[PDB]
Order: sequence, then structure tokens, then C-alpha cells
Amino acid sequence: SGEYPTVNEIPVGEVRLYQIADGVWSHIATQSFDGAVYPSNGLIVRDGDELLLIDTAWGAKNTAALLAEIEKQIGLPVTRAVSTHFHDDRVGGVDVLRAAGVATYASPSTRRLAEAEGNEIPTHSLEGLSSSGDAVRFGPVELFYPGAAHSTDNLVVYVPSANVLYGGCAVHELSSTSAGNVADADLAEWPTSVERIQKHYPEAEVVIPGHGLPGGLDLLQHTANVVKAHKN
Ligand SMILES: C[C@@H](c1cccc2c(-c3ccc(CS(C)(=O)=O)c(F)c3)c(C(=O)O)[nH]c12)N1C[C@H](CN2CC(N)C2)OC1=O
Ligand SMILES: [Zn+2]
Ligand SMILES: [Zn+2]
Repeated sequence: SGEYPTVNEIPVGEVRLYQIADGVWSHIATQSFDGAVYPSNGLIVRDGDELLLIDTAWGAKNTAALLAEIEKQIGLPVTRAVSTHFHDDRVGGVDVLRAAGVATYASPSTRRLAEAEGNEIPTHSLEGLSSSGDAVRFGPVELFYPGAAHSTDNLVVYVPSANVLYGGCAVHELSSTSAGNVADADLAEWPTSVERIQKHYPEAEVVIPGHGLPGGLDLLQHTANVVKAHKN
């Protein structure tokens, strides 16, 4: 009833949307992994009379449910999707998207990693993002490569019309107590990558993590704090 959704308020196998700003929503879904249940976020950005999707809903059935939820709540077609790194919470569901008319994109680094690990593979490569600090425009968003953090390929997304910073899994929520799933992370570089985000997007008003609650700019510093203490 208007609070940011959590695993306790999303019915089994469903997806919820949350209005972030004019023409900006997050999507929230839950998934099981290694015997525990986790939420995850993605983004939806209005692109004229179409929608840009950032990240899948962590699995094929969740991503089908996402599309249905968008049709119900928004009613504009999703025409393009970007996955912000190679893990299943970002790309699992790309095959569903691709069979629903959505053109799927990711960096060449994400595509290589997804292929190597047996995850679903976005169709199109996003050039111009291979060097730390790189940024490109993609419809109504800017895509930014901050450097290695949660993964070596992680991208962040900025919505300049609304000053919304979608950090993806490079950014953690304020309640976090450790740096999440660090299997593919660079803990030593991650603070430097977060500093790059803070320097590039100082006017961000909303910051959305890859998992958990949105907040303000403090999510960035909090992230650096939890990563440095996880590494220690
Ligand atoms: C599919 C993905 C994955 C699965 C399950 C949980 C998470 C988590 C995760 C997020 C938050 C918390 C709570 S908190 C910050 O701790 O308070 C938390 F507890 C965990 C994150 C993240 O942090 O983004 N992601 C996860 N995967 C899979 C993976 C395995 N790799 C692939 C091989 N190369 C080995 O690595 C990863 O990220
Ligand atoms: Zn990940
Ligand atoms: Zn994640």
C-alpha cells in the first residue's frame, strides 16, 4: 500500500512496480538461490511512447511476470533492455525478453562473462564503456562504467530528467551489513569505483541499489563503508 515492496509483500511468483519519479519506476521481484530468498531491483524508464528496461527480474518466470505487470500498470511497450552485469539477477529472463520483442543489450564484457558462465546472453553489445569513467547515452538514460566493484563489468544508470541514480549491484542499501554476494567482486577497487560514481553524479536525488530499499546519496558512502569492512 505505497511502501517500498519487500519479499513479505510480493505474492509468490509475482513482481511489483514502485514509482520513483515522473516516468521512472523500479521493479522488484524475489528469487531463491542456494536455499535462501532474496529481493532484487531493476528500473523502467519512459522513452516517449515506449519503455526502456534496466535488468531482468531474476529468472524467466519472474521476467514474464514483469512484462505482465508493466502492461497492467503502465501499458506502454518495452522495446529495449540493458543488463548491468552478467549475473542471473540481471540477465536471467533475457530469453523471455527476446521472445517478447525486446531488443537486449549489455557491454561486451557482460556478454562474454554471461556466455562463459552459462547465463542468458543479451543480443547487442554496448561499445564505449570499456574504460573506467566512460559514459554513453542510451535513450532517456546515461550508462556509466565506474570500474570494478561488485563485478568487473558492472554498469550504473543515470536518469538525467529526474536525477535518479540506479547503482545496480555496485550499490547497497542502507541496512546492509556486508557487501552481499562478493563471489565476483573486486573489494580493493570497489571504493575507488564508488568514488567515481559520487564524483560523476553529485546531484543524484534518489539512489537505487541492486537489492533492497532506495534512498539518497548516502547509499554510496554506506556501500564504501561496508565493502571496506568486508575486505578487512
Ligand atoms: C545471482 C547473484 C546473487 C545470488 C544470491 C544473493 C545475491 C546478492 C545479495 C544481495 C544482498 C544481500 C544482503 S546484504 C547486502 O549482504 O546485507 C545478500 F546477502 C546477497 C547479490 C549482490 O550482492 O549483488 N547477488 C546475489 N550472484 C550469483 C553469484 C555466484 N557467482 C556466479 C559464479 N561466478 C559464482 O554471485 C552473485 O552475485
Ligand atoms: Zn551480481
Ligand atoms: Zn546483485
